[PDB]
Amino acid sequence: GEPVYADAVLNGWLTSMGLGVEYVRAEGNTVYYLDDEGREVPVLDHACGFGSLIFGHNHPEIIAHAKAALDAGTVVHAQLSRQPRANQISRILNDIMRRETGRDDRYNAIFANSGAEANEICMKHAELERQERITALFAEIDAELDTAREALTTGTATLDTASLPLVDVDGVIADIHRHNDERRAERPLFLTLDGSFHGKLVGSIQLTQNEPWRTPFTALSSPARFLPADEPELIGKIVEDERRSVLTLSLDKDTVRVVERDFPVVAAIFVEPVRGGSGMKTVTPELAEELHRLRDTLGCPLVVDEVQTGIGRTGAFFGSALLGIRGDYYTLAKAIGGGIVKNSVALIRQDRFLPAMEVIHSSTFAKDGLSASIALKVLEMVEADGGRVYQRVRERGQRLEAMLESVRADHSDVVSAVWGTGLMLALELRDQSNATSQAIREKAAHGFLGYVLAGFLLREHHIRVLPAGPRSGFLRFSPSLYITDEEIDRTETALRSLFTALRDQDGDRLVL
Amino acid sequence: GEPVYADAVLNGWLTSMGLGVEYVRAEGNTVYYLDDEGREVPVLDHACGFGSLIFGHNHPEIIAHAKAALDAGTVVHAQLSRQPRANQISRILNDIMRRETGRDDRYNAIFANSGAEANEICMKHAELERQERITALFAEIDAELDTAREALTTGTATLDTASLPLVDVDGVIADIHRHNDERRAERPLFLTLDGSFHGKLVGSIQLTQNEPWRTPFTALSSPARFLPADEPELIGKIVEDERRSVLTLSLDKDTVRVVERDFPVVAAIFVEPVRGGSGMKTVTPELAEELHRLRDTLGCPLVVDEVQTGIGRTGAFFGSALLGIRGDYYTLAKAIGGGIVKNSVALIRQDRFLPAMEVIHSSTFAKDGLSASIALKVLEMVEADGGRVYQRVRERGQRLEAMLESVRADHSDVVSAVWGTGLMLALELRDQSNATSQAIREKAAHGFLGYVLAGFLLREHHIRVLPAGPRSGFLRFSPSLYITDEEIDRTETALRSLFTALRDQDGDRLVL
Ligand SMILES: Cc1ncc(COP(=O)(O)O)c(/C=N/[C@@H](CCC(=O)O)C(=O)O)c1O
Ligand SMILES: Cc1ncc(COP(=O)(O)O)c(/C=N/[C@@H](CCC(=O)O)C(=O)O)c1O
Repeated sequence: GEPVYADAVLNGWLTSMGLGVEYVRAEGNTVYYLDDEGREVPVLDHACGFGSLIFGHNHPEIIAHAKAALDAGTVVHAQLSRQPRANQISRILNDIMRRETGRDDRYNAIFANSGAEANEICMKHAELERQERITALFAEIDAELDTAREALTTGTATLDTASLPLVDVDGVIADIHRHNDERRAERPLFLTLDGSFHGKLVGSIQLTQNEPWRTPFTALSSPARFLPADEPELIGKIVEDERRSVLTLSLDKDTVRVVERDFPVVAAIFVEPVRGGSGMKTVTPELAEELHRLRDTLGCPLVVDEVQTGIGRTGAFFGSALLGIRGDYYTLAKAIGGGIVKNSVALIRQDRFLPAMEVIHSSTFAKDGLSASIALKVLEMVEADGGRVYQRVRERGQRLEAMLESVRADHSDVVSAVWGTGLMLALELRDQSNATSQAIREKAAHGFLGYVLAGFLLREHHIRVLPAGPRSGFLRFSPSLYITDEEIDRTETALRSLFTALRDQDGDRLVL
Repeated sequence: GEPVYADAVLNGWLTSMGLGVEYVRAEGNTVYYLDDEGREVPVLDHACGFGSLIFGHNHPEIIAHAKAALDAGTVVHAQLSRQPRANQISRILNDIMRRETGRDDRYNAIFANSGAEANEICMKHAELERQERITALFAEIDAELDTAREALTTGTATLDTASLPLVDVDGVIADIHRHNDERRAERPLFLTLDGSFHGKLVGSIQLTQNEPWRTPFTALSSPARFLPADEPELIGKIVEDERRSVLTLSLDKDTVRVVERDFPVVAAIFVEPVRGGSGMKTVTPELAEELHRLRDTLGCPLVVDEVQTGIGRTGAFFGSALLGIRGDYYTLAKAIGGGIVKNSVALIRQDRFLPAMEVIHSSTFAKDGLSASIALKVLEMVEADGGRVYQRVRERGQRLEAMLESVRADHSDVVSAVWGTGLMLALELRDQSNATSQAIREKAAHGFLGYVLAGFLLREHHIRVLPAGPRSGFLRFSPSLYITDEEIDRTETALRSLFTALRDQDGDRLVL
């Protein structure tokens, strides 16, 4: 019971899962902890900052560049001055997007400090677009009301009273204006997929499915409707239920009617090309086409969240390009910081970009000179040698996926599936809530199975894995492109060992 | 008409203000741009990352520490593992808070990536506290309804029908549950001061007064009520109008009555000890005591935003400690990154801290090992030599404030006031909307006066100043504690020159 100032509950919980270790040094695909006698134990890292480390921990080329930037007296804090590196970074991302999609679309860049901040720039810009559509619609309704009033107060037309259930000339117009103003102040909706993960700030948390992470915060901010990814059939009806109307007066020269017209409620659709919070499921072509339909139908942007799938993880720079997802806005973060600094970017198609956003949105630390320099280095590295790095991710991914499939095939009793693409892979664990072993069953029931299995992998095979998915029902594999054949073989051995113990329901070996 | 990929509108606007320059290098209180012939021109920086650079640009001690951390193979990405530096940082902040306030309160630390993200951790934890208060209140109401039902369906008591205007035993209870459920799902309120700046993300932007930055985003997220700082008289009534009731049945053995009870609407009160968005006005004792009364009365936390006032800027570590503001939660960011990295912290009093927050809140980049190491270095630097660094800030502050007051006294026709404390100072500019010069008048009317005057100071005196406040009506002075007497004299000369031109209404010299 000594004084503790952070992390007591987090550390207590990690210790009971068998993950209570302090990593003291890291290089490439290895993190080191200290044993009882103070010796470094190498651990293979398959978590890698939840896919931040495409080039591994502390890549010598990123470390050298960071030290050169610091020694050159880089201007980190140059707010409200010319920072051409921001334009230079956006130009490269623009060229890469054009090459990978064959589309000649141009994107404005706004920078931020995290994946959530980049997603929230997109939520804000989407709401600027919706307020533009609202202004246009309300201006038209004013004109339609003036024309209907001209016709009713001067002979021409008679107000049909069959339509009054939707609400005397002047009083009907007051009732319409009251109805419309209420509608206009209502919060918008966001559309996301089931299992969506888009961050955990006040805005972004509402876009994140995981119920214990989100539901306490429901009242703070605009909600999302979580569309069922597996059944595109059902999305149509869910979105149709969210339809809302404003009222106007329609003149048919003879008769004036109160009529409903459509109100823009949906600010944006968000999609991850490979769904982190769903256990690394790739968006199917059928779901891609439903998101395209929704975007074309509602006139709101489709925001492609590549915070995790970007910077080569899937075997292309953009996962969306690989899977044929045609977004209006794109977000990047994780790997762009080179595994050492914090940086993110929102790319917004220039034909939709509202110039006000460049001067009403800002952040102290955004576009800092240090992370700008490191971004340019990361982009040079991932693009080097005519795109060989993408090729390496693809062949390392194939080797790791083949190993995971080979393991699943011999352990189908405890492993249901392999998901993901390139170096963003996961094993789906079969439910263990009815497990013979009480200790395993108890942990599975509390949603901790993945964490317990991760602990086994650490203490018995010196491999760092973290679970994914809503009840730690998936094991994530997202190492660097430098993962060796030998490290893949040691992972295979570790998994056969883990899944043999799980088949045998050896609770004393698995749960501490 | 060439392709541009970032910052076209930002750069166009900075050029027209006379602030179109690229800083290529920075050291201490100097940023350098390149002249036509490629020579470095020294500019004195009074903006310093909006008060991020208490130790100046690229302090050798922070640069050396950052390079040592990178060369040691510091684990930047160690998510869901033991990271003791987080507890070590919180321990130091805890010890400093105790020393400066004489209170023996303990604080839990949650880390993030920006000042806004730290403020949003506080908004989220404040909403967890409100959901706890709501659960308790609704549990009591259930018990009160059961006891009232027992008494009405068995002789004891008669339902008084004088109270029914607030809504048959079973039907009155259904109407109460419907009323209460509607109330429970309503968005909360935040309380802030007029001129408040708390960040610009989906949640935090609602807490920021500046109307063009906020009003486009009104529909997204819980609003703030902006309390008038200068007239505490009026705060009582504004908060009293926001009172909301839930219903219950109160048994007085004899009679059962429908009665209103208080519902917790206000999630949190936010305050800056020195109000950045108000032109650096310090919170008065009278306003401090009104915020204390509101906090004690509503039972919500008082969140002290020290993103700008913290890490020694005001002549103490905590500005709140200096001005007697007794917060429940505190936020820090800017200077804690050493002017090179991105880091922030929310300190939440342990007697209020809800353990769920440690495991339902997270961020990829939060608590990274590199910014953790740099935080410890910054804390060691600001605390060194038994607090002499705070003494230095106070005597540099006095010297700079005295100079600004000396300038005001001879230029009261264009300068209305000096605001702030320690090294967080501003000049208030008198309104120039009636200026003789058309060019000046036009710029003042558009809210750009401060920016224009900043441009004069850059091109004619090689001094970087940025405006503050809602219509660039204040000039910010927030240099490093290394600001020399000579740099203060050059600033005095530059300001006499600027304010002499403004008195003379020399529009051709001031506006390009
Ligand atoms: C697809 C996607 N979108 C947004 C985010 C939020 O990025 P951050 O705010 O930098 O953590 C992320 C971060 N993802 C990690 C974050 C885990 C955590 O919150 O610590 C994960 O899924 O495990 C993301 O993956
Ligand atoms: C008192 C206070 N609270 C929160 C913030 C937001 O922190 P960040 O998200 O890191 O920009 C800040 C940032 N302040 C600067 C930054 C301006 C900007 O670039 O957005 C200012 O007042 O001008 C702050 O001062």
